[PDB]
Amino acid sequence: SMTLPHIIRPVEEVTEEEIRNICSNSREKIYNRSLGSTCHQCRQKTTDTKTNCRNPDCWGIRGQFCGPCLRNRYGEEVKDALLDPNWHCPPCRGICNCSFCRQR
Amino acid sequence: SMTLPHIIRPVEEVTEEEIRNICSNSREKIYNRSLGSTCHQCRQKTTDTKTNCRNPDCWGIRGQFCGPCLRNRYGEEVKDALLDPNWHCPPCRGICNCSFCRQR
DNA sequence: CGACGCCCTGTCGCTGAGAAGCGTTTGCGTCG
DNA sequence: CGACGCCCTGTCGCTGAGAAGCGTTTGCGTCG
Ligand SMILES: [Mg+2]
Ligand SMILES: [Mg+2]
Ligand SMILES: [Zn+2]
Ligand SMILES: [Zn+2]
Ligand SMILES: [Zn+2]
Ligand SMILES: [Zn+2]
Ligand SMILES: [Zn+2]
Ligand SMILES: [Zn+2]
Repeated sequence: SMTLPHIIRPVEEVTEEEIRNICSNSREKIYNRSLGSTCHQCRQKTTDTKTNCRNPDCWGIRGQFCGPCLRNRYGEEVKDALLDPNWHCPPCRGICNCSFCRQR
Repeated sequence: SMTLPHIIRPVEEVTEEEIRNICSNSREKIYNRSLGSTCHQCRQKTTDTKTNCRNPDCWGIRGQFCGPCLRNRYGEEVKDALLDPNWHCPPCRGICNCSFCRQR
């Protein structure tokens, strides 16, 4: 099985530090293969704070989106998503427009 | 100080023997003050397998529910709860309907 | 943010805290 | 609902599964 565990983070567990770590420009990202996380949209594994899909039926990391990708491709802000207890990722909503999802 | 330590139990540590020891009928429970565990709902201390709340902010035994109580009062199966890495107890979800939690 | 002056002389953050289980305890309804 | 007889001898439900991220990767139009 190649699927990573999907751990839902409660909104109360979101801290002001990781809010400040939401990426505001894709060129400022820091890459780390060990401590980083992959945005589903741009497919870059970086250390900036990314979204957490809170649908229990979700799986893997398809719910992780960086700052620039979420706003530019879906008009949503990562800060709002992290504080929405009912937030679902675009793949869970069937609206993902990444190069793979819109191809199929 | 009067509160029993709450230890979050990883899903990978759940054994088939524990799943088999889930109570299917409250009349079949085995009481033991030393080796048993208390269900928050029915407040009986018995040896059957009970749920483990995985909310870090949880405490004590409020997250421990027996098989009959979880399905009859919440429509959930202890086996599913033990294998759910995001499972929170009804008191953590604020939906507990035991005689104490609905009293206030 | 923090000294500054004003009158009504003042207050929040963090940590770790926040029971458990024995006793009197088990659904519904007609009935003696 | 399930045997029962019929001819065309038969099929669905759950479970757990359903990637992730490095490499070749970043919008538009102009114009040399
Ligand atoms: Mg105490
Ligand atoms: Mg503690
Ligand atoms: Zn991205
Ligand atoms: Zn999702
Ligand atoms: Zn996609
Ligand atoms: Zn119980
Ligand atoms: Zn809990
Ligand atoms: Zn309760």
